[PDB]
Amino acid sequence: SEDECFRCGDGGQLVLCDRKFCTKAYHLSCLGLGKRPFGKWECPWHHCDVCGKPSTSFCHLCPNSFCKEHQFSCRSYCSEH
Ligand code: NA
Ligand SMILES: [Zn+2]
Ligand SMILES: [Zn+2]
Ligand SMILES: [Zn+2]
Ligand SMILES: [Zn+2]
Repeated sequence: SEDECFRCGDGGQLVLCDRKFCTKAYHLSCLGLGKRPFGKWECPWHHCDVCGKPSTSFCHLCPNSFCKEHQFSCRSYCSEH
């Protein structure tokens, strides 16, 4: 479990991803949630930043990722870095 939000980089009160082997953690506000998830929750690294479909290409520095239809510099990283 990472100790800093994968979206914003800072620490504090973080929620953890339930996908198998995902160590990524997030603030609620950085995800657009007001309360902790109420069942199995998968974090945004796993789904396309455009359409929400399962992602195939992944930023290693933040949860931006894209599916085949919508997919970066070089580990690969997106614009924010
Ligand atoms: Na994503
Ligand atoms: Zn955050
Ligand atoms: Zn995850
Ligand atoms: Zn997509
Ligand atoms: Zn990124």
